[PDB]
Amino acid sequence: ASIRDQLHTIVYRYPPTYVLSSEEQDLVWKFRFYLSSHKKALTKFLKCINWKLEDEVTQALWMLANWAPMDVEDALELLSPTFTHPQVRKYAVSRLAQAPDEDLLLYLLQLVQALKYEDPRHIVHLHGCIFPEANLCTFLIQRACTNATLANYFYWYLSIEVEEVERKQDERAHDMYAMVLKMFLKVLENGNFNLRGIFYNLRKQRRFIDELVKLVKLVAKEPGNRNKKTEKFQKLLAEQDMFKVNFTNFEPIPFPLDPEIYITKIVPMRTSLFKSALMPAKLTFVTSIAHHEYAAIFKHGDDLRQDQLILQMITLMDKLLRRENLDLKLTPYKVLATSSKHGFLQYVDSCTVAEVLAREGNIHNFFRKHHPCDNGPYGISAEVMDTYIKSCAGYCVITYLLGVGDRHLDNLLLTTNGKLFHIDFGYILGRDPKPMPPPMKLSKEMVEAMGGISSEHHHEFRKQCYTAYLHLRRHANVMLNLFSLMVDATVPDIALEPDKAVKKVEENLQLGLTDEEAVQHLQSLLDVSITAVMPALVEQIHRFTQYWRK
Amino acid sequence: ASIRDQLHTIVYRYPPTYVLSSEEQDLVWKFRFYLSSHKKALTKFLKCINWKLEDEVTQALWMLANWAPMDVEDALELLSPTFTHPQVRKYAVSRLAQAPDEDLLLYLLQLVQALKYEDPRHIVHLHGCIFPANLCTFLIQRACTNATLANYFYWYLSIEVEEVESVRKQDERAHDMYAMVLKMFLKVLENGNFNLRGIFYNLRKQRRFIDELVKLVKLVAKEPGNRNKKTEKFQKLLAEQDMFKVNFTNFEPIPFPLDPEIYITKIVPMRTSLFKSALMPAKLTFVTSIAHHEYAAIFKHGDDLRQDQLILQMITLMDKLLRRENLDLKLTPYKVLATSSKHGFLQYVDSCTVAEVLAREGNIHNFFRKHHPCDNGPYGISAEVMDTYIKSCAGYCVITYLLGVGDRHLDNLLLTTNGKLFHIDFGYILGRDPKPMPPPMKLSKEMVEAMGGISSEHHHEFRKQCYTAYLHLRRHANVMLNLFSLMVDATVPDIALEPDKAVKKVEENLQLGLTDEEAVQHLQSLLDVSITAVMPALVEQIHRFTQYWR
Ligand SMILES: Oc1cccc(-c2nc(N3CCOCC3)c3oc4ncccc4c3n2)c1
Ligand SMILES: Oc1cccc(-c2nc(N3CCOCC3)c3oc4ncccc4c3n2)c1
Repeated sequence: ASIRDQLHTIVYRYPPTYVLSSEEQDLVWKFRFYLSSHKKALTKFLKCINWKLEDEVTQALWMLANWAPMDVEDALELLSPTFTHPQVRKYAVSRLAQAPDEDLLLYLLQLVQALKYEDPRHIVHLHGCIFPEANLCTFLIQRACTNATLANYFYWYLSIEVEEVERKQDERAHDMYAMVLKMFLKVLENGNFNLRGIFYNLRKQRRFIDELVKLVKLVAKEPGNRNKKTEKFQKLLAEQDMFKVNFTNFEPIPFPLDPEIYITKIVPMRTSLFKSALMPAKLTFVTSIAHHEYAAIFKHGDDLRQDQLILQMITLMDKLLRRENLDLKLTPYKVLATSSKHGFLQYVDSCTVAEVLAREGNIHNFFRKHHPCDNGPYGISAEVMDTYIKSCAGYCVITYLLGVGDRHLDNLLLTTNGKLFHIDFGYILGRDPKPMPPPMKLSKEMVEAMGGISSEHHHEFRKQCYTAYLHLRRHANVMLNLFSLMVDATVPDIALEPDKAVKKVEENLQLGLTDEEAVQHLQSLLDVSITAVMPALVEQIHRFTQYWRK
Repeated sequence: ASIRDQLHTIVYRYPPTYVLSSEEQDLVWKFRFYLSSHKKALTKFLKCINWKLEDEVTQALWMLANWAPMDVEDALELLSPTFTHPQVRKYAVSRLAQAPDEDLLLYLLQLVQALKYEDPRHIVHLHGCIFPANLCTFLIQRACTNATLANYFYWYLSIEVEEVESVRKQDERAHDMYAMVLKMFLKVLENGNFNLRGIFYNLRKQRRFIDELVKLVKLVAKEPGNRNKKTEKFQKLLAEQDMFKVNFTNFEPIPFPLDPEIYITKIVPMRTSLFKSALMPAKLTFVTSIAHHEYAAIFKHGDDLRQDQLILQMITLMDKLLRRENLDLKLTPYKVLATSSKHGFLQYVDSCTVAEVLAREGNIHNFFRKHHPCDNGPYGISAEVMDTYIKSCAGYCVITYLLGVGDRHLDNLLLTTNGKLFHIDFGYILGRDPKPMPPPMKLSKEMVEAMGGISSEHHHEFRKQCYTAYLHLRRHANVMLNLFSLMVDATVPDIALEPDKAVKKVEENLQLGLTDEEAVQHLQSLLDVSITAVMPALVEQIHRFTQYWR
């Protein structure tokens, strides 16, 4: 009662999923009802009661109903499969309903998956309701209709989900999605003006995509030099009237990738093509207002669902940091897959580090080209350097938590500002083609760019990682919930060892460690990675190795 | 404000010897007058005042007398030469007098050192008193009070009094002073009463015995052969009665110089071995006065152990602090004394040197296993032994590290059957090394393997232990620093090269600046490079990491 209070608070604050204390769940039970007061306790409380099969349920329902209001994130656990019960899911949905729309968007990528979880009966009921002779799905529709950008992402997520059938229960989940998608569209058609308007916009978007897909297929079909493929791409765009849509100009359409931006046309002349063998295209665009141009990318080869989830994760983590009042200048570009084997990727001006290095031997020469200050730490303006150290820190930390693999100098990008970002996300959760990842992913060039291990800045960088680590850990709970829901995603790296995937993210979190311990541990990974990269730190270890041999 | 004290709590509690305090002196001044919070505060207050005014001294003196009484260790700082004042030295001695003999003997090696610093006019005056200030009178008086103290005091003086006759400048001047002190002490004992005369007779015997022992060692070295033939000769000489002014096979009992508490009779000639080391020390057994419990010691003819005794004093003290703390690592801090230089004894703790252990069983585990086997125990080894070894290991790297002992190799570490490990033979201190190199931390692959590789409850446990050990020693810094200050003119070789740097060097290794969290991080880092360079697998892992990037 007196000191055990503290053991409760540590249990409520700390774990996202627990084996422990099933007898102590009964102990939570004893002090539960009285210490109903605070929300996170509620979710843990809901966990134990259900375990005892029958009368517990009725007693817990009242308990829940009276309980201090469950936070939005805790709700993400309830849509998840682990809780089956029908009423609790309703309450979890009530909780989402309380959340504003932006939160809804990120969560939404997860909630679409989250549909896979019951009840099938609900969907069939609604289907029969649209034509004759959970609460959640209906909720998603209603709110999906309420906001147009929201409607767009919803739609696209559904179309990818339905697209193909191939191992056994994937077919049944698919069948469920198709009906939900069809309902959604039918409600738009039955709709008051704004819905009808959003719908026509979706058909507009649909049409546009397929006509561009046909164009791309035609560009791929011709054998080619790299250059002739870009030229053919360019001429094809300019040939208005050999496609149902004419690409040099058409009706203002809201961009699928970024719905709040309308586009009229592409500019053929400006379109350039990317070096990677599966060849991504950059198209310049024209927008409804002040003829602003949008640059985006269209990739025809493979599945962006992975790339996009990882960006959702980054986007989320940046938002959390800034909410913790930390901004490391991460660049989380939007990514959408239209369908498997094609999507758009927001383009942000960048030079691939390898290209920076090819173009200029040193990274600093590069920055000094764009921003010079005479007293500035190195030829550069102080702010550019500072922002570069910051970007690195966030990115190593996230890469670490995400076990992003395959990183190399073509993968890291640099801007004139100094933000550093990562580009390609084929390898996730420790997957790597190479045999042994470094724990942390660092380039000799990047480290020399911080002024080396023996540098003032380099220290600031290290400092930043640690703190980023500590903060990200605090909001462990959201990320884990999202990943729990992303088990059946169809991201390849999740698909190989799905059950295990979430544990892998949590292992990077080292949530078991107290904070001093965590920092030390991360200190370790930096040390090894950095010694590995540096030519002199290795030479030194060698001389130390020598020592004992005589 | 209220913070005034907070800036002050940091000044009184944190630095052991500061150049730093400059302006601070005046603010301390304003506040000391109403409150003398602590014993520790007095050392701090004292630093600023004495030279500057003849009058200042009078105001400070009344402050000091009514001031809360200083802790003994802090007094050592006072005797250190910097404070010139006749009145403060008297104060320091008054504090020492209150301190119990055992603490007093521990420190004494330094006090013998302190004499040079205390003003000579006082010593000549005391001399005048006998044949035809306070500290010297105090050492002689207390020395007479306790026999062991007398014995240690005598030996320390003899070594310093015994001349090189290759004296330059003030060393020429100091010898006469030490010689005078010894002469005075010897005259007080002869003159003194029943008990003092008793001490004098015992010392006469100790002196007579050594010279006779030494004649024998010189005869043995002169004789030609490999180690075994020389040992055979040594054995014969002991047993030859009355070839010497003493009969080694039996004698009148003499208080052992290494432990005054136990007399010996006879050596046992056959029970004597010789060591692998360069100027092979004998071991002897002895008999002793009771139930013939043997004792053994070493006797080393080759070099001056003044330095070895200082290092062991350090370890003896540190162990004491930790046991005080209730952190007990199974440290072995064997008694050395020097004799008058180029002889000494060392207490013998029965141990096998690691190199020996590696040759006799394949590796350390095999060896503990042979002496202490428990099927269920960690490595089939009784739990206790592993634990004593983890701890012995931690205690030693940390202590070795603070003291910058160098030139460690397999001949240099040893084990016990209980598990403990220790070091030995420290010719190199404060980072003198024959090799151009660190490791910053001295570990052997063999020992890491002994802990069952990098991940083990045990290795991790070893690491855990080092940090706790590091923090406690950090806490008790002042005492160590004060003893080194007193050893500036020590005539210990490692100290000599730059006498001033020596105090700075331990202070620096000590790492006092950093917050504990940073101190632990700092220590963790050193262990990590030391361990990677010592494990072959770790180096391969780093190569894989360097190659990731190419
Ligand atoms: O195959 C893929 C999958 C995912 C991303 C890309 C991609 N994105 C890029 N972005 C450019 C800068 O703005 C943000 C996005 C990108 O820039 C490049 N520059 C050179 C080579 C390849 C790429 C490249 N590949 C390529
Ligand atoms: O040059 C020095 C200085 C100080 C100590 C030694 C030394 N001590 C030793 N002790 C034996 C075990 O109990 C503790 C004492 C010692 O044992 C050895 N066994 C083999 C070679 C050298 C030594 C060796 N050297 C050698």
